[PDB]
Amino acid sequence: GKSYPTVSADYQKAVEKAKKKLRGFIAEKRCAPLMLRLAWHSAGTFDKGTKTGGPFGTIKHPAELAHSANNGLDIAVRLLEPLKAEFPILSYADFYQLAGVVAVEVTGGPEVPFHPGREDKPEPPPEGRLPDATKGSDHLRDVFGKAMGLTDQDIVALMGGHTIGAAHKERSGFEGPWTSNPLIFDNSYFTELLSGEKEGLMMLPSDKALLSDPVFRPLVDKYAADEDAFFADYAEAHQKLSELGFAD
Ligand code: HEM
Ligand SMILES: [K+]
Repeated sequence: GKSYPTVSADYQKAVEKAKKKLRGFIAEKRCAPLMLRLAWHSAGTFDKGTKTGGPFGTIKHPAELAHSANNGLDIAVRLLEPLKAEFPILSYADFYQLAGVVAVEVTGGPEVPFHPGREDKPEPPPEGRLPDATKGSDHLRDVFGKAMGLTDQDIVALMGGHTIGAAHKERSGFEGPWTSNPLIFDNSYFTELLSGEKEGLMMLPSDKALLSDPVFRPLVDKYAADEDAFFADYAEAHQKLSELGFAD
């Protein structure tokens, strides 16, 4: 039930020009994974029952960057600040979600539809809504389902975002990439999850919880066998995530 707001022609022109500048900047800086993490941690605080949190620009606030789950995302905010200043008409909320969409595209992933119009909100949500990497399937459903309002399919598809990037012992404490090509958006996260622990690669307990759940596991198997189906479900889930609490 989405009803996207009207924005001026000047706003739309800035969206299009920022999208191109973000492509070049994110590719040059090699920061696609960090920008995807920034957009996801912006959006993933949404609570459907209270309509609080969500992708409304609050992740730039020092109070929210200080949340433990956001360790290292101040690097991403600082990286984007000069470019954001070239587009004063855009909300921070739209700019960070656009950066996440671009991060997926420039690494070869699907083209996630983007609609402008998010307004920046004044207060960050309370800490503690983002998922815990040491927990399992029940926790995943509490966070993605009971709070955000996403489906079990969305959970598995979105966790394929770990197909790009790595953990860092100085940030979360976990260390290493999920896949052998961590700047290439493909279905290798599911390939590695199924194949078992390879040396040099890393999987979180929350990743491994997908394998034993009766709903998540068929989805893992489908995405490992069919990258096209992963790309379709990923783009659907990323769009929903980026629009939580927005336009209904
Ligand atoms: C659902 C449970 C999830 C958990 C428990 C989780 C946890 C983590 C952790 C612990 C890290 C390592 C941070 C660090 O040490 O640098 C990380 C990185 C990352 N996460 Fe997730 N995450 C989840 C879902 C997602 C989703 C839904 C997305 C996006 C669609 C995502 C995108 C990323 C990316 C791209 C990185 C790599 C960042 C980099 O390379 O600097 N994650 N995640
Ligand atoms: K990959």
